Amino acid sequence: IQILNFTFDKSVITNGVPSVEFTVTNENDLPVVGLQKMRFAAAQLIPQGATGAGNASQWQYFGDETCDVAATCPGTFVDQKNGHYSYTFNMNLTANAKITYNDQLAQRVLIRAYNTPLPDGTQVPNSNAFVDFTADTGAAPTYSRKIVATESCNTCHQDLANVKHGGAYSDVNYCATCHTAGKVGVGKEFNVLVHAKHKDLTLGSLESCQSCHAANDAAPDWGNWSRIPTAATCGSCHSTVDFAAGKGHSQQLDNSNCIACHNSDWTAELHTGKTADKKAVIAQLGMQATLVGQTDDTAVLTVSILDKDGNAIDAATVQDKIKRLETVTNVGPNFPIMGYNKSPGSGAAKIAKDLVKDGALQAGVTLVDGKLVFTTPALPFGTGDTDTAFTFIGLEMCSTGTSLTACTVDSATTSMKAELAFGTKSGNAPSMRHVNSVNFSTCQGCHSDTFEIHKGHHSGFVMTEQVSHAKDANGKAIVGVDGCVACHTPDGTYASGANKGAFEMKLHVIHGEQGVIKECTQCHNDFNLDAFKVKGALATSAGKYTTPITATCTSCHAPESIGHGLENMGAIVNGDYVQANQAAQSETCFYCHKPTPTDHTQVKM
Ligand code: HEC
Ligand code: HEC
Ligand code: HEC
Ligand code: HEC
Ligand code: HEC
Ligand code: HEC
Ligand code: HEC
Ligand code: HEC
Ligand code: HEC
Ligand code: HEC
Ligand SMILES: [Ca+2]
Ligand SMILES: [Ca+2]
Repeated sequence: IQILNFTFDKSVITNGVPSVEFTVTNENDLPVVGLQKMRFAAAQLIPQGATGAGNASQWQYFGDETCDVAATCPGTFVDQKNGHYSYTFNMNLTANAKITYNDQLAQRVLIRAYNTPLPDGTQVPNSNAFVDFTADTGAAPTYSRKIVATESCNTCHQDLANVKHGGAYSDVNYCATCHTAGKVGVGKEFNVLVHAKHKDLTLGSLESCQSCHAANDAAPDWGNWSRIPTAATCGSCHSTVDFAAGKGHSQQLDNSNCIACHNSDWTAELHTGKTADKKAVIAQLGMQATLVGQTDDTAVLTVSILDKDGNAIDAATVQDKIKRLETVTNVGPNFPIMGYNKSPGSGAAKIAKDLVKDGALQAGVTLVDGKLVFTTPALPFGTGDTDTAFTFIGLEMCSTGTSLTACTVDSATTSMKAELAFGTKSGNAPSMRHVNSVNFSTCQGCHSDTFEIHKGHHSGFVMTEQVSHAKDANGKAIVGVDGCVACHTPDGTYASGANKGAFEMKLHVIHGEQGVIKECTQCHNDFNLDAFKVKGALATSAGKYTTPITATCTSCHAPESIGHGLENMGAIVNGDYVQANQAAQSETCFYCHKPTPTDHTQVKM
């Protein structure tokens, strides 16, 4: 009813005719009786090297038959009324026009169970199953082609049904069997197509082979990614090489020699080297910062560089290697009151100060006890949350390989661990933004753990435990994105609302247009709806403001699409600063809306 579990009991080829017997149960192992529509496919696997030295294993797709109990069925389908079924193909494999059936080769039968309901009305989910067997005894074959696991693709896609063919196939093994030479066109074989669909994408985790190639119990042949080099497969990314013509490479007329030069150790290390280089550079320094508010409302910022063990070092040791040490200071971690530009409320803009640029100290920056010190302009310190000033800090070093090097004109650079510091004018404990609803760990599956956020026009920010100030239910440090509000203020970024700069909207906007984002749980462990109590209005266009719940939901929902309207609910859409802020705690949305990350559309009627 929710899950279909297929357990195969007998799978053989009898004089060229494939036959399969299997049992179907649901999630709680209850027999499923009365299945109505299923498609059966047959294939066989050419072993590694069989078509030529160095050639990969290769599926041969005999074809498929669709069985509808209420209509046509080419084969013989038997419902034994206890959860056990049998299907005997109409096909004889010896009669295949393109493939030479060989009863010594490993065989495979695949099943797609359609979502046709049982006769009593019970709903059936679309399902995939497959079995691998030797033709005569039906036992497990001695060779296979299980390289990638559906779980790896699901890290980004959640369900492979989303990517092609109207949701028919959710098991990657089903894709890899059909996507083979002789069935799809040249270039559509799976060892070529998936490379070509990702090699030109910016998403961070795709820069590593391990995003699809890792150890998995469902993928015994997973090591083939470095051990089976082939002209077609390696050339799927190296598309400008012509091995037959010897262009961009010595001439290779076949695959017989690739592995003699391209041993798996070398292939693995050279494709994992840049990521491993970046990790070795990032591990080399840390940062500890302090922020102390003064009587004249200025704030003293002290930044100490640490070594790999966490011990402070004299910042002059590494100064000539610092490309940019970037700091941003704001007030009010739970709702910043300094805009990116001057706020309509405080009249104050965030303090953006580089401490070091191209190895040179900047104005007002001094070395004291090997630490970096800078005094900010006067800040709009106030009561409550506005007693706390906070600074988000990025550090970009010049690097080569696994080492920090002095900065030159064309030097490569690496973003280091970002730092987040808090301070007060009163001297009481600082306030801090909530982090209990967005955990940066959920970002790393798509973006990797070396996400250099805003590398390019900024120093770059790598989010680690270095910015953590809370622990989760299991005592593990929470890495939050709360530092980002230093620039993503309620008043926007540089366009003062025209780009919906506020962090409450910014990630919804940029991800609302991405197909791989489909559920709130891809970033949310929870919703902190209480945080709206401490929010004012957000700038949703240049100089115009919107009550905070409405501003958040309208990141993705056009305001006019909300049928019940917003005037009756206490909200203001692109109004005056004071007007919108006056109505900020008048929104009635949560009297009816009870969103959870799993289903945020829940309403109390
Ligand atoms: C994150 C690092 C990903 C992993 C792991 C896998 N895929 Fe992917 N895929 C990803 C992105 C960002 C895109 C761009 C298209 C989009 O807007 O989503 C894709 C694209 C594809 C496609 C192209 C057709 C499509 O539906 O987009 C295919 C056929 C595809 N992906 C399949 C696929 C398979 C089989 C994977 C496991 C081997 C897999 N993807 C992993 C992101 C990521
Ligand atoms: C046979 C029953 C198939 C299975 C199972 C899967 N695919 Fe498929 N796909 C198939 C064909 C015949 C074609 C047309 C290509 C041709 O030879 O003319 C496709 C097409 C695609 C494409 C687009 C190809 C391109 O644009 O270059 C993609 C990206 C694709 N298929 C991906 C894909 C995935 C992710 C599958 C598992 C969910 C999958 N295919 C299964 C045949 C069959
Ligand atoms: C997979 C479903 C993702 C999750 C989980 C997260 N992000 Fe994402 N993000 C994803 C895609 C496909 C894109 C488009 C850009 C691309 O590389 O294709 C983005 C975009 C961003 C950006 C834009 C700037 C950039 O570097 O591209 C940022 C800053 C960003 N995402 C941050 C981010 C955060 C903080 C996440 C956890 C809360 C997160 N992403 C998760 C895919 C996915
Ligand atoms: C997901 C987007 C992938 C990324 C990232 C990388 N590879 Fe891949 N690879 C992927 C698929 C879906 C397949 C085909 C699996 C099948 O059953 O057909 C492959 C295959 C290979 C192979 C061939 C293995 C063989 O024929 O036995 C090799 C040698 C290979 N991949 C190498 C490789 C490298 C070096 C990568 C990083 C640079 C890499 N892959 C990334 C999917 C994905
Ligand atoms: C010894 C004579 C080799 C044989 C046989 C094969 N390869 Fe090769 N290859 C070899 C070297 C010394 C290099 C350069 C390595 C470097 O770090 O500079 C290469 C290069 C490649 C590449 C990358 C090409 C590029 O990036 O422009 C690929 C994709 C490649 N080789 C694949 C490959 C294949 C498929 C082979 C069998 C047909 C093969 N190599 C054989 C050395 C040798
Ligand atoms: C000031 C130095 C900033 C810091 C700190 C952060 N961001 Fe930023 N970001 C900044 C500007 C001026 C802009 C362009 C205008 C706009 O608001 O869109 C951005 C943009 C983004 C985006 C949108 C995609 C893009 O154009 O890059 C995203 C998704 C984004 N920023 C995310 C983000 C995160 C997660 C941050 C904390 C690690 C962060 N930004 C900090 C300026 C600044
Ligand atoms: C990652 C790309 C996200 C996706 C997917 C969704 N949300 Fe989100 N949300 C994200 C960030 C970075 C923030 C800001 C955190 C902060 O400190 O300000 C938010 C915030 C919200 C809120 C505010 C309440 C809170 O917990 O802070 C709400 C109510 C919210 N987001 C709703 C929401 C819904 C309904 C989503 C699915 C459609 C959803 N978010 C996805 C990042 C991401
Ligand atoms: C992008 C990350 C979104 C945010 C932020 C919010 N919603 Fe959403 N919503 C989103 C999608 C992609 C969908 C499904 C497609 C559709 O547009 O219907 C929804 C759906 C809803 C629904 C149910 C559909 C309906 O017609 O009522 C509701 C009731 C809903 N959304 C409400 C809602 C609220 C109250 C939000 C702020 C807390 C909110 N959404 C944010 C995308 C996104
Ligand atoms: C009870 C009277 C509600 C109040 C108060 C608010 N919302 Fe609502 N909303 C309610 C229901 C039962 C539905 C679903 C019916 C529909 O026509 O969609 C909605 C719908 C939304 C949506 C999605 C609209 C769509 O996608 O078609 C959004 C984005 C939304 N509601 C937001 C929202 C806001 C911002 C509110 C406070 C200003 C608010 N709702 C109050 C019920 C009720
Ligand atoms: C897609 C991703 C692929 C796949 C399928 C192959 N390679 Fe590799 N390769 C790829 C990239 C993006 C780079 C640049 C370095 C990196 O960022 O990882 C390389 C580099 C190489 C090199 C380095 C030397 C050179 O480029 O001349 C070699 C020798 C190389 N690639 C060979 C190679 C082999 C043998 C492959 C099949 C096992 C192969 N590549 C596949 C991206 C990709
Ligand atoms: Ca810290
Ligand atoms: Ca803006």
